[PDB]
Amino acid sequence: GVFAKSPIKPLQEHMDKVYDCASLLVPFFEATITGNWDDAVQIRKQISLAEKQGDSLKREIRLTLGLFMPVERTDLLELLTQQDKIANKAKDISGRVIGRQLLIPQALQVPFIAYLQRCIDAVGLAQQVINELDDLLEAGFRGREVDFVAKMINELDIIEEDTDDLQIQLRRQLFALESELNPVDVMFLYKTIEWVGGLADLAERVGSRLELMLARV
Amino acid sequence: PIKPLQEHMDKVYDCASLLVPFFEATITGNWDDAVQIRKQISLAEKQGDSLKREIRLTLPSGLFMPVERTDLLELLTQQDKIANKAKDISGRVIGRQLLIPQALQVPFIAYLQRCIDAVGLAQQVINELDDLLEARGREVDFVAKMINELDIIEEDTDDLQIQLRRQLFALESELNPVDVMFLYKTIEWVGGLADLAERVGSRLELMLARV
Amino acid sequence: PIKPLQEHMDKVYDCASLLVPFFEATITGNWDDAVQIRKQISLAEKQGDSLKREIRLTLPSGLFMPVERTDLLELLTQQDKIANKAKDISGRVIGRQLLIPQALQVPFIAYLQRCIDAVGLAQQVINELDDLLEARGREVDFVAKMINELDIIEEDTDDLQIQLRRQLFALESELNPVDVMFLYKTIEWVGGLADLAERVGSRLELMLARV
Amino acid sequence: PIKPLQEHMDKVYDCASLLVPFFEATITGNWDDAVQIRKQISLAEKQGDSLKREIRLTLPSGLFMPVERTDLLELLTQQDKIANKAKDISGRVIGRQLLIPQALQVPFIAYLQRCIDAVGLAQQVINELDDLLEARGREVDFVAKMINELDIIEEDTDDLQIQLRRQLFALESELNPVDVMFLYKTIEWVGGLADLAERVGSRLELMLARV
Amino acid sequence: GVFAKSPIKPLQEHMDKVYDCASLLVPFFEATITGNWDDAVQIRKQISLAEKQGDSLKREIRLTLGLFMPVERTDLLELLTQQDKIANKAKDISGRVIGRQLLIPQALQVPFIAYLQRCIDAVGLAQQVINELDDLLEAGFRGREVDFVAKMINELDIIEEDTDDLQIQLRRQLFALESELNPVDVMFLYKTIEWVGGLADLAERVGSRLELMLARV
Amino acid sequence: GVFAKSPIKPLQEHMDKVYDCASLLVPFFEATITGNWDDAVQIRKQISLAEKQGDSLKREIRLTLGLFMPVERTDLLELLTQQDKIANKAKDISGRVIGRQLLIPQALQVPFIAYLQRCIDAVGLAQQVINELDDLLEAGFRGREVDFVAKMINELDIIEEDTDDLQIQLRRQLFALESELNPVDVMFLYKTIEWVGGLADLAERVGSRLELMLARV
Ligand SMILES: [Cl-]
Ligand SMILES: [Cl-]
Ligand SMILES: [Cl-]
Ligand SMILES: [Cl-]
Ligand SMILES: [Cl-]
Ligand SMILES: [Cl-]
Repeated sequence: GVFAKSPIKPLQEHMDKVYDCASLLVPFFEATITGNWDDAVQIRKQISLAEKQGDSLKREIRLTLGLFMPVERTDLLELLTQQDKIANKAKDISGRVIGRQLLIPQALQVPFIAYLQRCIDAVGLAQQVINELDDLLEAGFRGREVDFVAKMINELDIIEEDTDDLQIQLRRQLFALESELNPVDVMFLYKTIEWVGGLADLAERVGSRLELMLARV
Repeated sequence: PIKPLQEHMDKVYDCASLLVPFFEATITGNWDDAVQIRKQISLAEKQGDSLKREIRLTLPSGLFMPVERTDLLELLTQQDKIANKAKDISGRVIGRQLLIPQALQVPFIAYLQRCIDAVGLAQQVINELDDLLEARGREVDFVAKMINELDIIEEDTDDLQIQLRRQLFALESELNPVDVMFLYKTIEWVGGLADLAERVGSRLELMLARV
Repeated sequence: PIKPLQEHMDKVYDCASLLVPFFEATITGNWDDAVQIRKQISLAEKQGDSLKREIRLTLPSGLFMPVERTDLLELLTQQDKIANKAKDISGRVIGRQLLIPQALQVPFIAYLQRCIDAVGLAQQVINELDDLLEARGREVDFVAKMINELDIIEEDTDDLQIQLRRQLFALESELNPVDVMFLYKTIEWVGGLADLAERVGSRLELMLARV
Repeated sequence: PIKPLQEHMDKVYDCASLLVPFFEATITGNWDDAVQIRKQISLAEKQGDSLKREIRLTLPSGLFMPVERTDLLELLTQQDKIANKAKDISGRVIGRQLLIPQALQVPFIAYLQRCIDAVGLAQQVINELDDLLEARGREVDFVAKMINELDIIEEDTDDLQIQLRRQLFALESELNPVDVMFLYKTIEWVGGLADLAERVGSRLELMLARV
Repeated sequence: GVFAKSPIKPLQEHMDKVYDCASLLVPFFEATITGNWDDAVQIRKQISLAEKQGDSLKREIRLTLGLFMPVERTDLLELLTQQDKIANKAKDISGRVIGRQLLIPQALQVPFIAYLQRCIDAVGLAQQVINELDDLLEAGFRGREVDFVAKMINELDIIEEDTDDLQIQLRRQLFALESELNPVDVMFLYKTIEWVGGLADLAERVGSRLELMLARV
Repeated sequence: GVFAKSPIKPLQEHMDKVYDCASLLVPFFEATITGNWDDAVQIRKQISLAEKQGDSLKREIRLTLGLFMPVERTDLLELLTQQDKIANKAKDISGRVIGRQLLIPQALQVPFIAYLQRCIDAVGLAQQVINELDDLLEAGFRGREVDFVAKMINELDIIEEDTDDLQIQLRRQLFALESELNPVDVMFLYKTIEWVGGLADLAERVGSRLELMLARV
């Protein structure tokens, strides 16, 4: 028996774990880049642990989600589903990299890390908006919802512009290097870039679900 | 979200409650004071109506909310009827300078108070509702309790109502027939306060069944 | 899901139906028997109330369901009023030992029976409802039929009610004025059984319009 | 979607409005004409009932729609009660050849007209509703206005009702007690036209709170 | 202050812009095929402009979407989301082609353009059904909805059959040519075919959303 | 005029057809592995037939889906949509294999068939839960729903663990063989593995939809 909590709290705790999980991809890739595969394997164990922890929070929620409630149970589940995908993506990406001992070519290392970080920043915005949501639930009234969405869109546009530029730069550099590499490796590098971008796509879906919830009120 | 409804119910209860000292004044022949108490009843009704107006013009503006706007409006409508009923009853009594016959006085007041008690139960359940909103399965216990408490009040008011009508029946031959009919109407109107309170509980119950 | 409501409606119909032999007893001066029949009426009401309580404390616990929990509760509330009305009417009649004047006796019973018939139609539609639930387009035919059947009953009860009031009016000068008013009230109360039955049909109709 | 409801409300208003010339006929001792006017009242009620039947058998068949089918049905039910009330009142008056005492005649007609005016407000809001449907935030102004207009009508009808009952009370000793009670009942029934109109507004308000 | 408009009108105007955006892929690819990369770049600027314009209409709708209304706000948003993806797909595809100066092999040029056009035709059907929807909203009654859906399915089956045949033909010809090409280019040609097909998949989702809306009434 | 049937029955009959369709992939691949392409073509004709049959059941449902009903029409449609994708996936996969006469390398044959079978088992669980759903609709009460979901999650976790292990093993073996193969073939083998896994992903979505339905009650 604790004090009253938002119906959104368990979702926020899940998002926080997910973000921690995705965040670990930076040091994971940084390890792969210095050639320390033993450390990369240990960081992947941290990713796997965070994903397992998220999965437990997710199970808890699915078997618990309720009487009088200010949001739809189904919207919370749909939100949980998208958040969960982010942690699985991070686990999957890191697994494929360990699996192929995939080395990001020297010339692409700096921009790749910048791109990866900006994609993780998108997850960060998703975390931010899910936390900022208590403010609307605790207070809120016809209108404050519109400002919230407008802000969310402004912040996502900024992140998308940067991630789009970095993704182009990265693909342009890879394209210049193709002739120096094995074609299967080349394809897996493009796939890695795409998978990383998927972290940001998934984060956008989180925000879309929030937006749909706000549009039912 | 329930807070403004609770404030309105409180005002409505205060309005209806004044019927006891109102009637007590008439019974001691204090018509000047009964007129003053009716002024307090009218004021409470007017204040209630203001709270009602504000809720009606605000609720629509509500965003995320744990109960239906429409359920709150329906609840408000039922609550409001109670204050209006108290105002109407008191006005008819002043208008006819209606005298309760001596032998009915004590049981009439006991019956009126028990009908008010029914309004009190409605006030109590609307305030206990925060507990359910602030905190599945608990809704059934809450409804079981409200039903238990209402059954107790209903049994008592039914007995009192029977007793009172039996006594009036015995006296009819000593009274003017129009006066008699107005005495029966007064008993019926007072009973209506309890019927309206029951409706408030029903609306709460429907709200809880939607979750 | 409709089954418990059907069981309750059946009990309610049985309760209201007892008003015919109740009144027939009073009309033959059998006040001891009318008291016994009123005991059966009270018992049916009590049993109905129990079924009501169980539904209210269960419905909330319902999972997947083809009708709204709230519609079932609203239906239950209307059905319950019918038994309560029968209990109330019979109690007032015992209380005043109310005698229907000789010349009104036959038409009064015919009118009461026709009002009961309205309760019977409600019972019939609530039972025919399984057919619609067990099996789009068929809902319109069902409502067209209920309206047709009710129009027939309403026409007959309107005529009887007019006839009965016309006869009482002709007799007023030979009776005590309070007794007269109670005779008009009794006619009105009996008519209310049909009004309540109509409300049961309306709630069914709303349920069907949600689909 | 609101159009058929508007047509029905218009018919209902026409039906209730005929109570003024109906009563005026009785007051000038024109019982043959009052019977003819009651025939017009019955006809309007019958036409209203037909429109009602068609809506009930059609609404269900509706596809995409900006309001709830159930809200429209509930609105229709309340509107219909007004025509039925006018028909019932007029029938009781013919049946008893009820004479309003001379001194109450003018204020009675003023009171009846003001109660009709309440029906008129309902008719007006149901027609202004297209404006809201054809075109967020505007719903609050619409409800604020309806409340303002109703408060004005209610104040006037309350005053008239008080005046009329005060005058009847002063005359009771000169009249037959049953006749007196029927005069009070008539005043109450007429007031009910305004109560029903208020319910029509409430249903509109609930519809607007769902959006 | 104009005359009454359908709640669907702003969605129709967005769909129209989206279709215009996707449509530009034909002349875009036609330019790449004659080897005029300067013109292809200029046509991509037209695609990018149409996507930016759509994005503004989309923002407008998201910050506006309402009182009494014949459809669910959330269904409109979900519809908008799918329509938006079509314009982004067109912008993304054209960007990758400019990025790699991707040349469709001679033998595949004619069938590729036919396939691309038929995929754009699917978008066209989506536009058609969104416009035809006013008819159901303006009139409509239990039943007219079923004929609408049946028609929609018939028309989509026809387009799907053709696009499936063209996609097979195109892949079969590419497969015969693989030995003459660089393997990375080969993979990007298959990807291009897939991305183009995605225009039709997205269009189908638009129709699915409409179908779900009709099923709530 | 038959006896009363669950609103879920037509969906169950569709799922059954879908499962039959996906199931045919085992003998289809087994034929491709013994080198009997004539038989593989005949088995694909059986797959195509099952998909066409499913498509007809689907059309029937879409043009029929109702008065009083214990579930949302829209949830049934959304469920149908996911089930349909499984049959299309099976038809698409088999078509690409016939198209390229794609041979699974000897060393990967046994594990590939095991993996394919376990993915089909996921479809099997989806079929199981859709059939078990009548039990909840026929009886059921606040609470039995939670046990149903908990069971579903337990069973899916088991299948996912196995499919994840088999997928890793299979990719690890392919990675060891890459140097012996044409790079385009290599990419298509990875794609095949991914597409097969997609059968299980689609099956999971079926279960997610069921879970959302149960969460509205
Ligand atoms: Cl790529
Ligand atoms: Cl009485
Ligand atoms: Cl009467
Ligand atoms: Cl009165
Ligand atoms: Cl491909
Ligand atoms: Cl892969």
